[PDB]
Amino acid sequence: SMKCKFCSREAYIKIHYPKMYLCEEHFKEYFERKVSRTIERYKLLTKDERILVAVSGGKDSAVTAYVLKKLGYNIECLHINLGISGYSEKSEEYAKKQCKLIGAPLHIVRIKEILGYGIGEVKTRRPPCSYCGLTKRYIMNKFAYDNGFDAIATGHNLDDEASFLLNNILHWNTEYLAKGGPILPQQGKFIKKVKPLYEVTEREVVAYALAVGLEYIVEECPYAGATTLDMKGVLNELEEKRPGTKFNFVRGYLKKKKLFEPEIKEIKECKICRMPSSGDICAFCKFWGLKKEINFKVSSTDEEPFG
Ligand SMILES: [Zn+2]
Ligand SMILES: [Zn+2]
Repeated sequence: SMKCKFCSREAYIKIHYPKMYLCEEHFKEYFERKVSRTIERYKLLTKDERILVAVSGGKDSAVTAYVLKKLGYNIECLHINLGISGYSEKSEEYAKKQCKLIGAPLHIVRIKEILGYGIGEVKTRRPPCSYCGLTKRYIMNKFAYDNGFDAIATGHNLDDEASFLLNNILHWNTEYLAKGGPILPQQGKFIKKVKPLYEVTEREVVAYALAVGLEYIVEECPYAGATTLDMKGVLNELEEKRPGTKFNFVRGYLKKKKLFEPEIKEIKECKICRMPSSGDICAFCKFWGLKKEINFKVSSTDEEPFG
């Protein structure tokens, strides 16, 4: 109970699969090997690829960027500052401190600077979270496309997958349920999106961040009581009662995911930015009322202006 399975050092955490108590260093190894297997299993990345990590200042993206760097991947990071007064400044400061420790270049996009408004400052009854998700997802893909990155890696973990799944099944969001899993392959101007933490729990992510010295922000905004926090608690209660519930729900989902494909509405190029649009002008451009394209091509980072 008190000691590590592979050494005489004090146990740091208890790992359920396989059953084992691991010290700080054997946990780090376990974790990294788990991420490494997820990459190979779903053929997520190759070491020749230039990977962009979307870093929010939260633990999930911090850990994603940290483990990919440790594994030997070619990674660069992107932080999207949402311009939320009293939130966005510390979020950026957190993301900078993380990328300095990781030793990865950090690119910053300030929404307030390019668009004029922060998330929650736009005159709309539309909840800040919906248009924020739209904004982040667009900036991530366009920054990556504009700078010739081959793949985007996000920090979503098993708990995020299972919670997103439960919410969407409860609202029967079958379109969202067709576009799921650890990899959204590269299609047109959509850059390949990957989730290397897909098979690791939020608990394991928290323990990794603390053991390697990563400091992160819990809340990215003051606009997040949403369903996901309720779903995670639900799934945790079901997981402590029936161990293997979360894994099975996601494993089962990946096998049946096919059934939701006919629900997909059959994707042209935007007339403003030339990015994937369902209509004449894409949702991002239509929302922000843009008549001009945003060029995310960078010659260098702010912390390394001469490289
Ligand atoms: Zn040990
Ligand atoms: Zn557009």
